[PDB]
Amino acid sequence: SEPLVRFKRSVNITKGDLNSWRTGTDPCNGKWFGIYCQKGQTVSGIHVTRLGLSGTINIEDLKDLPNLRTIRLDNNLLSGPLPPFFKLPGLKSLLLSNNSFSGEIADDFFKETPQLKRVFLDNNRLSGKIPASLMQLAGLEELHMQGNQFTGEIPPLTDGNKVLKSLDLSNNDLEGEIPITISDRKNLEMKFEGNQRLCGSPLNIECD
Ligand SMILES: *[C@@H]1O[C@H](CO)[C@@H](O[C@@H]2O[C@H](CO)[C@@H](O)[C@H](O)[C@H]2NC(C)=O)[C@H](O)[C@H]1NC(C)=O
Ligand SMILES: *[C@@H]1O[C@H](CO)[C@@H](O)[C@H](O)[C@H]1NC(C)=O
Repeated sequence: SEPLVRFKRSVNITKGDLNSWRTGTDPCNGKWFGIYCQKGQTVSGIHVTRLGLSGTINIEDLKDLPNLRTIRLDNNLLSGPLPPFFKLPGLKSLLLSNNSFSGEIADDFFKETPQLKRVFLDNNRLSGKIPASLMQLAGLEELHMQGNQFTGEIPPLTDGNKVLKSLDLSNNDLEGEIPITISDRKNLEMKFEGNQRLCGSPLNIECD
C-alpha cells in the first residue's frame, strides 16, 4: 500500500511537501499525513488539500487500493478532464472542491458507481449538461456542483433515491424547468440561484 500511493504522489505538487510518504514505510503507521485507514491496517481515504497539486491523477494507481472509499483533493490546481473515478468501485465520497477540472462529463459517467454518497465538484470549470446517470444514483445524499459552467436542463432524479438531503446547483448556466422530482421533496436543502434561464422551481419564476 506504499508504492502505488507514492506513484500517485509523484505527479506534480507545487506548495508543500510529502512529508513524508516514504516508499519503505507503512501508510497506516500514523505518520502519513492526509491518509485514512480502516482498522489501522488498510488505506481507505486520501485527504490532501492546499498543496497546489498541478499534475494529473492516474486512477490506475488508486485502483490498487482495494478498500479506498474516500477521496478529498480540495483547493488545489488540478485541471484537464475529470479523471475516470468510476473505475474505483467502492468509492463513497468524491470531494474535489475548488479545482480547475474542465470539459463535459460523460453522461454515463456514474452508471456503475452506486456506492457514491457524496459528490462535491463545486467551483471547477466543468461544462455541458449534468450527466443523467448522476441523478439516477439511489444512494446519493450530497451533490454540490455550484460555480461551474453547466448548461442544459437538469436531469430528473430517480424515485429510488430517498436520501438526497443537500443539492447545490447554484451559479451555473442551467436552462430548463427545475425537475419536480427534485422540488417536491420536503427534506431537501436545494439551491438554484444564479442560474438565469432556469425556471419553475422553488424559484419564483414561471415557466412559462
Ligand atoms: C472554495 O473557494 C471559496 C473562496 O475562497 C471558499 O469560500 C470562502 O471561504 C472563506 C474561508 O476561508 C470565507 O471567509 C469566505 O466567505 C468564502 N467565500 C465565498 C464566496 O464562499 C470556499 O470555502 C472554498 N471551498 C472549500 C470547500 O474550501
Ligand atoms: C509535471 O511537471 C513536469 C516538470 O516538473 C512537467 O514536465 C510536466 O508537464 C508536468 N505535468 C503536468 C500535468 O503538469
